[PDB]
Amino acid sequence: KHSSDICIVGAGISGLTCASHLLDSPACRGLSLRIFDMQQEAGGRIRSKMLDGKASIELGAGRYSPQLHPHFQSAMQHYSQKSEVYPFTQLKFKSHVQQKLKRAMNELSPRLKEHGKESFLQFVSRYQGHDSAVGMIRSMGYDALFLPDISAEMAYDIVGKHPEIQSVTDNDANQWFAAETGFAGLIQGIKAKVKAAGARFSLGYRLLSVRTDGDGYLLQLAGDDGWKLEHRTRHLILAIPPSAMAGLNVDFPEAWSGARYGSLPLFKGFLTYGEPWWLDYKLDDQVLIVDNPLRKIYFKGDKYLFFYTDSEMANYWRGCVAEGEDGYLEQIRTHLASALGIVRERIPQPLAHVHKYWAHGVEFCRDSDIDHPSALSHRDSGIIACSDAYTEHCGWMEGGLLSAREASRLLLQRIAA
Amino acid sequence: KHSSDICIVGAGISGLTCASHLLDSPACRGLSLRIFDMQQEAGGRIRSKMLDGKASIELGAGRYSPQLHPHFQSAMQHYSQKSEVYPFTQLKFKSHVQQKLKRAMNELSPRLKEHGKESFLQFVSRYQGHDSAVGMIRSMGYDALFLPDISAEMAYDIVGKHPEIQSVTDNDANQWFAAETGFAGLIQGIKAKVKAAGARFSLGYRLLSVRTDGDGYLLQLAGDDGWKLEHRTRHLILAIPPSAMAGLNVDFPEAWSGARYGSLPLFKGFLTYGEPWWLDYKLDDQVLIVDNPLRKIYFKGDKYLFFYTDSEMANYWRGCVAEGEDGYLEQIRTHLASALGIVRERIPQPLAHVHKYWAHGVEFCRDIDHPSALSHRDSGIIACSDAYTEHCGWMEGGLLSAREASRLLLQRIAA
Ligand SMILES: Cc1cc2nc3c(=O)[nH]c(=O)nc-3n(C[C@H](O)[C@H](O)[C@H](O)COP(=O)(O)OP(=O)(O)OC[C@H]3O[C@@H](n4cnc5c(N)ncnc54)[C@H](O)[C@@H]3O)c2cc1C
Ligand SMILES: Cc1cc2nc3c(=O)[nH]c(=O)nc-3n(C[C@H](O)[C@H](O)[C@H](O)COP(=O)(O)OP(=O)(O)OC[C@H]3O[C@@H](n4cnc5c(N)ncnc54)[C@H](O)[C@@H]3O)c2cc1C
Ligand SMILES: N[C@@H](Cc1c[nH]c2cc(F)ccc12)C(=O)O
Ligand SMILES: N[C@@H](Cc1c[nH]c2cc(F)ccc12)C(=O)O
Ligand SMILES: [Mg+2]
Ligand SMILES: [Mg+2]
Repeated sequence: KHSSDICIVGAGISGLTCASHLLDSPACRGLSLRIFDMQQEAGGRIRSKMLDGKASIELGAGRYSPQLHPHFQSAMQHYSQKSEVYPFTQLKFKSHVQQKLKRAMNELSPRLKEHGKESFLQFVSRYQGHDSAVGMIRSMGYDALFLPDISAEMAYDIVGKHPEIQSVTDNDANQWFAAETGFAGLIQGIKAKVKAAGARFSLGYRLLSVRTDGDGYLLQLAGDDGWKLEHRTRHLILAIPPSAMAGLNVDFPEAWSGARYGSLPLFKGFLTYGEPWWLDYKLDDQVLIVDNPLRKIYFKGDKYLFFYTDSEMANYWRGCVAEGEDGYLEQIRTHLASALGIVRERIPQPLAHVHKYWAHGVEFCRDSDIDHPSALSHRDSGIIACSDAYTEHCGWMEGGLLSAREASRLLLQRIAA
Repeated sequence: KHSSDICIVGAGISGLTCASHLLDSPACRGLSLRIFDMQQEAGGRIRSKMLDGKASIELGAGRYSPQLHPHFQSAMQHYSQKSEVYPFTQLKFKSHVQQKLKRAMNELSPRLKEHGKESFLQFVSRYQGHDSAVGMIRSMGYDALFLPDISAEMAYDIVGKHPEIQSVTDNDANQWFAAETGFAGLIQGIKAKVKAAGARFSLGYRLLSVRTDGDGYLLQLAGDDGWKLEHRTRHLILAIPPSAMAGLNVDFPEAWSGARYGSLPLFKGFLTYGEPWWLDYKLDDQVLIVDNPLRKIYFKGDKYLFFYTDSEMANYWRGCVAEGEDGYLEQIRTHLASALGIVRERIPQPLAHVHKYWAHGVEFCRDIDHPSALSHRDSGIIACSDAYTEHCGWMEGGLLSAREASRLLLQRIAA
């Protein structure tokens, strides 16, 4: 009827890579593959848009590194997606604290054996006081570094893996790339190749409950026009992040692993101008990291600028945008002036602008060394979970590519046995 | 967030017209007004696309009559919206059964005084065979007429108010019009007036709960990107349909009125082609009502064709799409061939195609001592909808209900 052998819920890069693997193995010749996604287009947190029509921007995932993301780089190669160089790898304008930051971290490196499981701010508060730790951490631009569930070990890692601040650790030799046409180009390639292998896509449907009926599973979905729908399937991968797994009858996270999980919100806003005015200030391809709310300001060539924030500072912008769009634009203009040491009259007004708020932008495992495998399995019901958070690269596309490969392994095992 | 004096939840023609009647008023001078809608664009069940860059199509409301719907044509003239003759007012290619229509319907009409509360299929199967009543009703193309909820008296009014079949009950006097640019032109016109007069819009936000708090109310809303949000207002209109009303925590329909409410699903599917092939059949600006699942088939000049079903048939099609767009387009093209009396291989395949399904397309009145807008027994929230009027299911109903709810809300402002 309305049934399938294998069903993947989730059409981000995790899901579509689980689809890509299964299709090639001849363990799946003549088997039926259905992919469901709650949105109307695949990608998940990869989301490329044409702004004004003149340029290509990344509302979600933006950059990758061949050092840290070789499986992603191989993917971009395999689908003939052309990469470009990502300029935002040094701060031209290192302030006094950003100066001190570099040395100030090679030196507490030892004490991470002793107290490295403290919070990152608890940790640094011992070098100088609370008030110097904050100035140091603020100066790095990523507010998540102030959370309590961010260990001081997790923190030395995060800054080593971000292009704008990597120079502060011994990860300063990592190259970074973005997509020419945008990562959605990769997503389309995988989609198209999975489609021609005969997987069937039902985009715009959202899973609500799962129950076992004997040899298989029985899914309750609700389309986005209200249409309820049910689907009998023999094998199921839930290619969706932990935050999404919480909202079902699958007893998550208890039936799946020992871990608890968390997430942070992220906010990006982009602005386009008539004239590229930041060229006078020699600013194309530069990143300021500031103490004001924009926190990280980027000038892409002569094309546009954008900023990028997280945690409390992402909620703050999602609040401001809710209070109407003209006060949001006027706060941006104010803070662009502070970062450039000028007065707001010399900042034009924009033509166009877009913004994106991700409630659960990065999801991450809260327990280090609890022995976390790439994909999870429901101990009772035998469902496979698959997400970047279940990996060493929580919060990276690479973590999706690796959870998917494991997740497609444990599936095939369930078939051939 | 912050607050507002007046809050309207809903940006269809009801809510947008409420906003209009209020900002027109001198009693609202100075007062702040906030509008919320869960969709990103205003309109509700008015949606106009412009598909294949060559024509404006209507995925919801598509026609009005100056005779049946006077306020709507006033609103059309009021906002300087051009109209055009709606072509589909008769059947050029009737079958055998749909001339027995006018002569059996206008002959079974004296019997309506004795069996008025009876459902329509019970009725017309008393004065003809059952399989002869199933052939006669289904010849009219609206599958809502096979339902116990809809009575034999409430059925003669649907037949005379719809332009494809109104000939069947002496009402060809009525004329039918569509918008030249589609009805979103109206919706944009009102919207610009209400924005120019200082109301602040918040689209993409969806109301989940209300709670009173003295002189005013506190509303829980959720953005479509997850962003939860809290808003306090002093006066509040819920300009949403009753299906939406039941989805909240506000004792509906109990604390509001002694009426029940149902709904019917609707489905429309549009198809555009490289060459306008149906001309070779003299089918342009024509409509065929057919037995097969397409039910009502429309040919817009030489630009596109579409088909329009309701009730179960609407659910037939929604299910078909759900099992893949390929099963659906080949289904359409099979039934298209059976309707024209030709082979499948002569129906070309379409370039572009769009469709919409309305889980609650029409919301109607279960009853008749009925006011045009509801008030809460206790809290004073006002509900506004086409479903509370003599015109259950027309844009006209939303205009009438809007007027009513403005006046109740102004009475609650003054005095
Ligand atoms: C602002 C931002 C910037 C980023 N920058 C980078 C970067 O530069 N480099 C990098 O490597 N990573 C980056 N990431 C992270 C990267 O985007 C993700 O890790 C990767 O896209 C996740 O792949 P995924 O398939 O596991 O998750 P997702 O993309 O979240 O896929 C989830 C999919 O499942 C669907 N879905 C969910 N739930 C349900 C349900 N209950 N029923 C049905 N369907 C459902 C969703 O619609 C979604 O399509 C960034 C993320 C954000 C938010
Ligand atoms: C297929 C179809 C064809 C039609 N053809 C015609 C025709 O030819 N002539 C005619 O007169 N009428 C026609 N109609 C009916 C016409 O569209 C409606 O009568 C009218 O548009 C409804 O107006 P409304 O403003 O009361 O509500 P709606 O148009 O339903 O708007 C309700 C609004 O409330 C919003 N909403 C709901 N719930 C919530 C919540 N919890 N939080 C926030 N926001 C919310 C919705 O987004 C929506 O914008 C047709 C309808 C359909 C479905
Ligand atoms: N890597 C993403 C964001 C990100 C990934 N992991 C984390 C962890 C964190 F604490 C903040 C942001 C992030 C980016 O910047 O493009
Ligand atoms: N007949 C209208 C809408 C409508 C109003 N009431 C009803 C009842 C019904 F059974 C079908 C449609 C309708 C149309 O052209 O779409
Ligand atoms: Mg996925
Ligand atoms: Mg409305």
